[PDB]
Amino acid sequence: MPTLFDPIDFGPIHAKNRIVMSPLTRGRADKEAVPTPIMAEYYAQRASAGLIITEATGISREGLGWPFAPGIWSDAQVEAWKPIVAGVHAKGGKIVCQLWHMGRMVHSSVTGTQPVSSSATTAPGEVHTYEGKKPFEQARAIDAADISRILNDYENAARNAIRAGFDGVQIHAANGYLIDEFLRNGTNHRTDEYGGVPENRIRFLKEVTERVIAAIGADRTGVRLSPNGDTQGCIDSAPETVFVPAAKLLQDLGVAWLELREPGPNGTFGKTDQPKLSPQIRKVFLRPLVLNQDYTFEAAQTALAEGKADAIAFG
Ligand SMILES: [Hg+2]
Repeated sequence: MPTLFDPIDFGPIHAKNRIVMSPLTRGRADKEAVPTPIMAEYYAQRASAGLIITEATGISREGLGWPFAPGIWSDAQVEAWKPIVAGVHAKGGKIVCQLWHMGRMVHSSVTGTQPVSSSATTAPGEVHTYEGKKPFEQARAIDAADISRILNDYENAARNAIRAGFDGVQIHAANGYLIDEFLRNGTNHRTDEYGGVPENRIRFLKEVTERVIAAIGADRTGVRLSPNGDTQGCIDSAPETVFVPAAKLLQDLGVAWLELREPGPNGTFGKTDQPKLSPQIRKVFLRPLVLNQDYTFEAAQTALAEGKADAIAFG
């Protein structure tokens, strides 16, 4: 029965309503990925929304390949977010920081290093750089040390989020970035614990999630997933083999909520779940499920009313 105007809770986060502002990568931060004063206003305007998820924010330079994106590994960065975050709260808002490791979707001319991924692969297309576009470089496959470091940067990133004042964190595990790369058999060829069976493709996610929930609480922790990707075109043959278990695990670990990004209804009047994911995921994940599609309001108001999701994302 709920509507977009009804309250909802994300763990301890008492969201005023069921709208989620989840911005695309504005890209207006400085070259050291420190937020800037414009960003205060950009975020403060969106305070009316039940909850705000930030633009995806780097946990590490290695993982941040997008020019002028912000991050949150540094003390400087934390200090910059602070006023931005407090701006939002002043206006009675809620806001949660989105944790990005781009994986293989970066260029070493920006990260200063070779792209890292679950396995040594090369993404298709070109990549943006402060010098304009370029051929993707092959990646190198993460090893145990790397993993331990990456895991470090995620935990630090979350902790730093809470230091700046975020009401929580969302682990970005979606859109063919680093965690996604591990989950997909096509991007993951490892023969260690982290590869092979579905249960192993899942391990990397588990381990990231575990650190984070250990660090600030499963009740302040969300994950974003995107089985058919972030874009018109793709359709995962059998998303129940990995993604459902993924979700089941997230339930069990205590995770507060789950955004599920899915390239948006194809007509105007075209269907909401087309790919009928939510019912599969609802089967195993019982807390709030956010659907993020590129959505007209009427469309949103629908899904929510049709039971498909508990709140809806826009940007
Ligand atoms: Hg994205």
